[PDB]
Amino acid sequence: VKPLIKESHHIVPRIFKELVSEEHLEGLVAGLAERKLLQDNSFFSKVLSGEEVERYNRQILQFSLIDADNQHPFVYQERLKQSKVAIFGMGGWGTWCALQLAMSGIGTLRLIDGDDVELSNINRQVLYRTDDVGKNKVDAAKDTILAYNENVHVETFFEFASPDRARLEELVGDSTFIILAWTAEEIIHSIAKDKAIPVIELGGDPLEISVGPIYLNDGVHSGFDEVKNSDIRKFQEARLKHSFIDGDRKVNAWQSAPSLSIMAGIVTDQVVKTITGYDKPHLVGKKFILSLQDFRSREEEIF
Amino acid sequence: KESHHIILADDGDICIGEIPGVSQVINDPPSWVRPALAKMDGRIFKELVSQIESEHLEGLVAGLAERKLLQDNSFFSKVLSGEEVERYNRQILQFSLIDADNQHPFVYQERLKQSKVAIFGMGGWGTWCALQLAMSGIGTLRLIDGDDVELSNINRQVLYRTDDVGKNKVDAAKDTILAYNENVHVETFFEFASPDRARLEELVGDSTFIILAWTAEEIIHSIAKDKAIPVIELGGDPLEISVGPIYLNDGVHSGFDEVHSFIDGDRKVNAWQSAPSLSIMAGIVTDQVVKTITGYDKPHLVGKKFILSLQDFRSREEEIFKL
Ligand code: NI
Repeated sequence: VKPLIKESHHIVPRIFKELVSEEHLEGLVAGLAERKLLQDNSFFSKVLSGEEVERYNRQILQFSLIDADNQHPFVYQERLKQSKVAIFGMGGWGTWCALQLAMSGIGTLRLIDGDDVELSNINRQVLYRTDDVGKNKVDAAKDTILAYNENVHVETFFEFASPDRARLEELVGDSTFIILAWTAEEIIHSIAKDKAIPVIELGGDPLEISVGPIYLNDGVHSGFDEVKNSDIRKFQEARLKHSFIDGDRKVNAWQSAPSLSIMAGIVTDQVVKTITGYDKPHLVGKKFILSLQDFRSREEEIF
Repeated sequence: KESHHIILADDGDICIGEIPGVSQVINDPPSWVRPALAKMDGRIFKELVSQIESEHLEGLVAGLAERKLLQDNSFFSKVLSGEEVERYNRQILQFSLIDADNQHPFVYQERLKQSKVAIFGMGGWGTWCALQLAMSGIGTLRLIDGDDVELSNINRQVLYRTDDVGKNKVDAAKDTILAYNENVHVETFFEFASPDRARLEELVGDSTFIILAWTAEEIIHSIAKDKAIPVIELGGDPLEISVGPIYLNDGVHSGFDEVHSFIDGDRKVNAWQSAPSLSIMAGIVTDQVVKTITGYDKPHLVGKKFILSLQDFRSREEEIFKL
């Protein structure tokens, strides 16, 4: 037993005693450290590398700070490397999630997108650089993802999500987590329910963002189905339904980087808490809504 | 006005703009407007309807004029290039949507290219702010830092990639920023901020905005008050984040003034961090800095500090001074 006062905090066990005089009282400080302030470095991981433990170090101290699940700090990092996350959009919120997940040591990224990089994507889509223009988005994403973290394995699917139940189970494949917005959404949710895969939603704009509920899909939780069934409101409703009278005028969606990174950050944090259990995740059954104008927020229960 | 959608409510009412936003709302429009507006990108139009009346068509066009909803094809930017207007397009749409300072959309972006932001420290909070600012078309970035990239910086400091290990942070930073946005000028100072005002006024230089963390800090603040330079504070951890207040330093708001050893032993005590907390913090900052510089929309954080738990998502404001 070797007292590692958790490298987060500023200020043999038999070794410190003998080195000190050079017993219950030191025994007293060591033990009372069981108030979750002490490490037992005596454990090394049989999965993670020398490089990885170094690279993942500063967040590993963070898992160990809360240690909700009572594990050695690498076990948490282990639960990320064992994870497989599928992302069904690869511009907007999609590249920021991919980015921050790869940086965090997520095991696998399954990326799905049928688009290609345009110069107008560069202001907000963080995985694509000026020289990536003209590439297919998923190819650029993987290229970029591995330059950041070479231990992340990336599976890329150059296609859109069609409402084909046979194709989606292939696209979902053996995922451990799913990230998506807002029938194809519904077919996936269903796939997710069948394979017991946690699913997190999200969506919004520069004025206000939300990071939708988590569905654990372990059983013992409500699941997607249960949720399935001048007014500032009516034009809200009409817009999400895409009914626009634009005609031959070409109108584009107004988006910029700040709003995406905020929800992408809320999303990645919540996903990391779920996978690892280093701390409890708020967003199970809740929707967090935050104005980016006046910073008022609110919660929504789904179950 | 290519920022605005023309929305069709179920009952048939129309709203020109996605998020009024002070978008015009036409209630119970004549049958003729849905085909009218639908053809207004390009006298001319009355032709196409060949049920509607000629004078009734001009008033409609008349109206859309004083409502500031109609496009100005005659305006070209002498500041922005062909490439920038492309790359900045969608955020340009976002400015055109709220349009608080009543300007042509290009003008707002111009106000960004003309800006110079100095960032003190390229740690976690530091790297994300530089990035999103560069992406957003900030004119010039002044990076101040004496460190070099470590393998442990790679999990949270986003401007640094694996091949960047061992390099100077400000130089690795500049290489990365320029891969993302070649239009941003980057001035780099491989040094830490000493509490010498003689150097600090040199490091600040002709900055137009300052970002720093929650001492040198107080001199930078004094330099800022003296030169009328906005300063935004920030800070927190993986558990709760805070951003602001912003100090306008215009003389019509209260100023910054108005408001040991460790028994460490042989263990190395480190900063506990992961990326998610930083992105939220830089995005709140960047949005607030962009709104302040350009004025396309009003910034909340002037004189206020916003605090958000990342555990249970309770937030709270703290006033630091009144406008
Ligand atoms: Ni395309």
